[PDB]
Amino acid sequence: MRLEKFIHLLGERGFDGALISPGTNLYYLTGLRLHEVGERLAILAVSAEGDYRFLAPSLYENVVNNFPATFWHDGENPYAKLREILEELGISKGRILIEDTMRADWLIGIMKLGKFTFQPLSSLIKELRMIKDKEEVKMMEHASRIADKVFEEILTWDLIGMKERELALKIELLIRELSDGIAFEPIVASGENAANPHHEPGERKIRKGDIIILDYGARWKGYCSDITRTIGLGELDERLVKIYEVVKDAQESAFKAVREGIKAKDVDSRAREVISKAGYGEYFIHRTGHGLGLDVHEEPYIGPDGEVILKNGMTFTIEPGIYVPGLGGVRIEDDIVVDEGKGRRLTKAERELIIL
Amino acid sequence: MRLEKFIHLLGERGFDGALISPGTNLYYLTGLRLHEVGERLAILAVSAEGDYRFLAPSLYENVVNNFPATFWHDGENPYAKLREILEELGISKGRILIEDTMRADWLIGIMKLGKFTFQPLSSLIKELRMIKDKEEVKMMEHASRIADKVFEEILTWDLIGMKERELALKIELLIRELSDGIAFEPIVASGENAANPHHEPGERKIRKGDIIILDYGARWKGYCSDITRTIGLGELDERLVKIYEVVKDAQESAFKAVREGIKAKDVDSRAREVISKAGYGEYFIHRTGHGLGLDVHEEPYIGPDGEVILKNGMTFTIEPGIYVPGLGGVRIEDDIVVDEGKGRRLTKAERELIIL
Repeated sequence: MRLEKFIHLLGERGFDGALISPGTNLYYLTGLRLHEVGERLAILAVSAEGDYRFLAPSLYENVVNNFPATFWHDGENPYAKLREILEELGISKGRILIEDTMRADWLIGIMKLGKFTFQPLSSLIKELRMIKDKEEVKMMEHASRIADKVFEEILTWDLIGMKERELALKIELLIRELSDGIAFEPIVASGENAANPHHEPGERKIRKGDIIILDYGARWKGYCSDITRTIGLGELDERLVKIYEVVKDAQESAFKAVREGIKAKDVDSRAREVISKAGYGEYFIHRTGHGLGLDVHEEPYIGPDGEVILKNGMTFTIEPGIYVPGLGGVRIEDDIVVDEGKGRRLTKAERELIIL
Repeated sequence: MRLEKFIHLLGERGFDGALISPGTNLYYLTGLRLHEVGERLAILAVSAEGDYRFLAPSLYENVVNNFPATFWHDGENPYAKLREILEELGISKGRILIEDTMRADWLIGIMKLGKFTFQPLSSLIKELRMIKDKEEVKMMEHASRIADKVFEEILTWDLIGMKERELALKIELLIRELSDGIAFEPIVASGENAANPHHEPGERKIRKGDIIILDYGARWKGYCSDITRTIGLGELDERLVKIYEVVKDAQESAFKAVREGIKAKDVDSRAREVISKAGYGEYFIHRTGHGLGLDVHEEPYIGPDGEVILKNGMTFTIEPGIYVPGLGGVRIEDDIVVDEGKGRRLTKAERELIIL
């Protein structure tokens, strides 16, 4: 039903076709999932007229089930074969949509197969992936349930003396034990390191009195969870303890604002005000949240520039934070779904400051 | 020196400039490594004239040391900044090289900034990366020894009853403990699964009278190693015991042929023949080897179609294998460098058939 919707949306937006290499959009539209395609051309070609065919390497003729395909064996010109296909479907010319993540060398080769005008696939497919159906929501619910479990386990561990890199690996292994896999490399940021929102876990040793930001995600049947919790070891610097209650206030505030009909930027400003009034405006260096589903980052974005009007079925994160260089930082992140016109938390983990 | 050679080569070959997104190629040329850039435009623009600039998101400001860079902040159009950059470097039109792995949406956005003709960066960059300098070789030698240690280590585990997936997991962790990370996901193919070269370690438990293909690699300062050993647990089927002897001699013959001045395909043919003469020809379904370095697969390709004339500094694998359905499989792989006009094994792990 999705592929058919997408096709309808294509015509209505004036496009003549789309070329979709392996990834989440391909999966979304067909359920197809190839393992490590690499440099071998694999492309789902779709006509606005309703016709479609998937060109893939002979190696994958078992994973493609009975999906309308054409294979090419090592030695053939995949690109020439694709051209044949584009000819049948009648799209060897026109305004074509291209999967955002496709390798540039594939697009370059494809550029020689006809007169085309390109556009990123997401400019249009977001309209579909942004509104989660009932099953997708159930899936994101389970992934959030796992993200919660992992937090509970981490709290029974002995962190003192562990290096960030080591803690992150334990988390990753735990997530690979509980689910399909990590939605992204876990992030552990302690002490002063928690001041950089995009910090990469390293050799810093966690000690008594260290604040710790933990950000990780699990995948469940393709859907992702993304949760962040900030914990303290022993007694935290009083300046960070204060900061924490504010961030907590900012997040709960942005959450209560979640209503069908309100603009995304308004959910952002709601957290942003709480943090400005407390005086830490200059330390909240990123958006309040972003959407999630099959990818960690997708529409809609919850920042000062978010123009999307929230509607039921949308799923995104609410994770404001405060970062102070040389001191540390705090972030609390929840995964949210718009349900019955209201904001509902998919993740339930403890939001109060936890002093291990 | 590298960037400068690259600039020289650029001009000699006809190109006006190059646009290089994050990855091995960017690292090779500038030592720059950007963690999980994702959707954020990050590009090194280079003109054939000698000028060059790196556009990156502000987040990486400290990770870019003193490299000539322009930073953009979430909320601006990085494509607009790139325009200015191309304008000043004189490359807002012309023939440009594009990082093969660059996101298609980036290339599409770049297409709006001018009238270009593209070509994949690899077609030219391979000339430089194909000849490893002394340090690079030291790096690889380090990754190779680590691959050897891991093999010695594996021979001490109790493999009976262990799932393929569980062993690969143990190998992965040992590799991550001992180096900078895995070169790729470890492969463990037991029993009849050893028949599929592309086998993905599964839930099959390793029992006695089982042959096991162990393929994994490590990374040291960006450089890779790729080794493969096949062992037997308890006594194996005599047929396999002999197929093993074939592979051993084959791998040895291809190795002995390695010399400066001969064509890649001839090394392949040397091993390929040893196998045919034994009658196992239709069971050797892939190239004898491939070059390695910052990537697991690179020039030159040691197969039927390899036209590269071998020289000093080239590093590649010699990994011939026999795969018989319903029976099993065997492959012995070493990493080789052309040193002093002769081949020199970087990987030294025992090659005799080991039974546990």
